[PDB]
Amino acid sequence: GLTEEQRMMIRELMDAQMKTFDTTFSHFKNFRLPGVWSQVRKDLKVSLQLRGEDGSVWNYKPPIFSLLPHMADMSTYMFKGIISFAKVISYFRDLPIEDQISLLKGAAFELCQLRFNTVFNAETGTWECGRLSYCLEDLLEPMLKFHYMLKKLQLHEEEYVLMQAISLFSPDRPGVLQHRVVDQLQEQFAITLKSYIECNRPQPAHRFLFLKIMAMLTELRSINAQHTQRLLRIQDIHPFATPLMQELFGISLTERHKILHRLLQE
Ligand SMILES: Cc1nc2cc(-c3ccccc3)nn2c(-c2cc(F)c3c(c2C)CCCO3)c1[C@H](OC(C)(C)C)C(=O)O
Repeated sequence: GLTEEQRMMIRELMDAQMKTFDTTFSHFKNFRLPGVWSQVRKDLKVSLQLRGEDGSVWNYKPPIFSLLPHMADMSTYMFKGIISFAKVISYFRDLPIEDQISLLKGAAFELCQLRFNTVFNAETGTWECGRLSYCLEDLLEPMLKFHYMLKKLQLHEEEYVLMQAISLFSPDRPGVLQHRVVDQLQEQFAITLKSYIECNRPQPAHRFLFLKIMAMLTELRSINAQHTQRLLRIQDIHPFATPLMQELFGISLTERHKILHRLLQE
């Protein structure tokens, strides 16, 4: 029941996701591990499990700043995959390089959380990242509530990838010049998601699924703002961000974002 243009739009997004989402984290290598002012303290509860290909397990039970290098490496690895995702998309590729930088700076965290939700096991409170597992030791925390609520919707791969496109093509991110072009693209991804749900879901039980997804995207944008401000405060008193994170989080747009500009021309 989708139009031919809507099916091609989904095909292109699914192609891009398959090529750029390392779901088994088998290429996440050479990362740092935890070794063997007042607001930044409040700004900072999981165990890390590293399964060896031989059976052996290394587990890290936490006691603050000792997890930051590892998190910076995982985030940077995820952000590289999200930049590669946006590059594969023709609608993104045809935008001016400055608007490409602006959209990625605005959506990097949101797209990373959407991809992390696909590996989140809500029954065990664990993000299953291939041989790495981040297990909640223990709904009040907005980011946790978001992962539990999104997982509960039991979305298809197509719905997650349309959520990524809707979040990526946000016309109101700081620095966006082609507001009307990006707004038209976002509207067509949202209409495509709405049509996909009408055509593929048994009508009554999924009657408001599209609205629930759009509400989750609104909540995600709000959490993104809280995360960015928390990160800048931590970075200000204890530097940890990698050069790519510094560019994405704001720590002549092509001159200020040379790593991003290089990654986009590759
Ligand atoms: C609040 C917060 N506390 C902590 C704490 C530890 C941590 C990591 C290793 C050992 C001990 C503690 N990790 N960790 C993370 C964290 C970070 C990541 F990169 C990441 C993952 C998570 C859990 C899971 C998938 C792999 O990637 C977060 C936040 O994660 C969410 C937004 C909630 C997802 C965040 O992004 O700050």
